[PDB]
Amino acid sequence: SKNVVIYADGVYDMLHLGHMKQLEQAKKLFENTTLIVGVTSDNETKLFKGQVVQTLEERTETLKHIRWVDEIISPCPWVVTPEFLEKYKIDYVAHDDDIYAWLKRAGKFKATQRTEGVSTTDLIVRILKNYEDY
Amino acid sequence: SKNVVIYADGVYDMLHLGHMKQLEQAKKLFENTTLIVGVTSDNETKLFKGQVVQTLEERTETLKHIRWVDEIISPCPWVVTPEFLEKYKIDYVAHDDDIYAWLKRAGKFKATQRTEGVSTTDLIVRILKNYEDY
Ligand SMILES: OB(O)c1ccccn1
Ligand SMILES: OB(O)c1ccccn1
Repeated sequence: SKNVVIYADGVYDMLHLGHMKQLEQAKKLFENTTLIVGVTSDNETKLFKGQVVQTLEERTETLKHIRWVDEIISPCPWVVTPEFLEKYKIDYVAHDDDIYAWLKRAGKFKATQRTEGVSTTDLIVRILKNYEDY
Repeated sequence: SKNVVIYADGVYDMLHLGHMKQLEQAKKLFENTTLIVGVTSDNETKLFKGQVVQTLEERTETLKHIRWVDEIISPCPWVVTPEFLEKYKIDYVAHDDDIYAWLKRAGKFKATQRTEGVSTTDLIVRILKNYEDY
């Protein structure tokens, strides 16, 4: 019925079918949505998560081509706060399953899923199998 | 003004920013367009072009998430024919610069561009530079 603002965030390094399926799932949680995607900065990613191949600019420019994405916040904050949700009038945070306990308490948490084995790194492995060990 | 059917085709193996930028360019050739994207079959790709990492199903399922894509023909014919254009009411073929001489004669050819250095294979190279030769 009414339009619902959905927020999802992540690194989106080397975007693959698994990311795109997650975004599609967040986008379709309700009939009418605006999906805002938050892309994490290079420094914080490396400091808290580990290695990141593509810069912030590249990760963001790729996401702009995904049909489910309605707005991008780049860089986004590393931690979602209740004031961040207020600022951008966000109704739900979409994320895959506690740092989100407060989101669930407020009724603002919606789960989405991973798809294993569709990743960019996985494809390089399929390339190398064509080259037997001996 | 009027709606214009654009056709672009290719392998779309390991879809990257370079593919997505090409699609965006085809999609925006005119104000109002329908972009049909043709995805080549596995056999013909291997027989005429060479190695292809992802199957037809995977290459197609990824393209479905790109915002510029309005319809996918999967598999598409390896060679575009004047009867193929008639069948799908195609006004222009979008492709990067003769097998397309007849397209240009008919006023149905529109050039688009590559973006070098944005490829999936290129990113694996950036990963490995973190591992000095010695
Ligand atoms: O990819 B992550 O686990 C992450 C980190 C901070 C904010 C959002 N996502
Ligand atoms: O990627 B290709 O050069 C190609 C081959 C046949 C039809 C369309 N594109």
